[PDB]
Amino acid sequence: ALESAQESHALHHQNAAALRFQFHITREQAREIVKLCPNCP
Amino acid sequence: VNPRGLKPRVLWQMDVTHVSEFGKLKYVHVTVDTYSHFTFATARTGEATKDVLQHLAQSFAYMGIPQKIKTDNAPAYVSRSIQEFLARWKISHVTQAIVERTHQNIKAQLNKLQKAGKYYTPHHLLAHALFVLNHVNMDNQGHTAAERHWG
Amino acid sequence: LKPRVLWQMDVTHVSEFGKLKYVHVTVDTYSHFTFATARTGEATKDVLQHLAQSFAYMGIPQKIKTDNAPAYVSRSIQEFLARWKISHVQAIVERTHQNIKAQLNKLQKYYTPHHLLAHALFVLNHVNMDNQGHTAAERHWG
Amino acid sequence: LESAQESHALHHQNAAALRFQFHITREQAREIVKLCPNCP
Ligand SMILES: [Mg+2]
Ligand SMILES: [Mg+2]
Ligand SMILES: [Zn+2]
Ligand SMILES: [Zn+2]
Repeated sequence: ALESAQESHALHHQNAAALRFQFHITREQAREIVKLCPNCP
Repeated sequence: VNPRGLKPRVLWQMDVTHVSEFGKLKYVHVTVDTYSHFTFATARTGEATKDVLQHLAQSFAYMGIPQKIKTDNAPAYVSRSIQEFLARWKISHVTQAIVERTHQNIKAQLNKLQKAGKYYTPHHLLAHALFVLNHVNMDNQGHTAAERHWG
Repeated sequence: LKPRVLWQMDVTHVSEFGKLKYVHVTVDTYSHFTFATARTGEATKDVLQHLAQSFAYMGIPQKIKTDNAPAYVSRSIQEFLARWKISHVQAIVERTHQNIKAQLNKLQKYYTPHHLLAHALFVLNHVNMDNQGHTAAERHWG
Repeated sequence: LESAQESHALHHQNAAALRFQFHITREQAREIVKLCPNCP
């Protein structure tokens, strides 16, 4: 699930709430993707 | 905050913002529902009366009909064509931070989307940005702006 | 069986628009929620932009059904839908053409074909209702 | 019915929209569409 969440944010750069519910991942997991994303400060 | 709508399609806000990266289409008209934060936007060649009328028609197909719309005191908005247009449509007009934040939210999403890939026109870029803000991004309880606008 | 599962997409011709006679039409097969744009052609560039506008207007579907037009089967469309995680595969969209052209005729003054089409789409989606009193927008998000 | 008639003159919506939105009879709303010259 997290594998598809990561590459989906790379396409749309949605917020952590969208990554958390759509792909069923932890809050700290979804928040980490946004920080780790270079296009999302 | 500003006086917002108690339920969707009651009170809208509309204002133009400038995206200089669009060149000739830098006049980005923005319309946002004050209740659901459902946002519609178009990039046009100007902010004249002809541009506002077409953006208003596009807003209605995208979001429905509101009871009231709040704009600033721009010449185009206070023109007679706009006043008499909203009169036929039975839409009231009144004379701002909600739509200003929408400007920030739109410009923020636009910047993020370049680094993913190249687009064809500002219309292409803007369509993608609007899709994310309205149909992807969600609140703490997991609802999109579209679901709040039609729920 | 529920909204945003299966869409249909095909271009139709409205000669009253002149240069913008290539009207791209996208319709949800469940809710009949309809989106349309008038473009200068039916090329791959036109389809890609119409697809982006469709997504902002209607959301993401699971599958989209088109005819065998060159643009739709092109590699740009195939690889675009691939990143979007959308699968790709006719009477429903043909009826939509009729419904769009019918509303366009009734509405005749507007500024551009974009103006006319926006009004037509507003009526079909947000005004016209079924026997139990629901619009296509309410069925698409209900 | 007065606001339903002139609303159809603007949008030319179907009779079902006129019936529920403005609260008029079916035969009233159907008559407006026939009476409308742009709706054959
Ligand atoms: Mg302004
Ligand atoms: Mg075809
Ligand atoms: Zn990002
Ligand atoms: Zn009529």
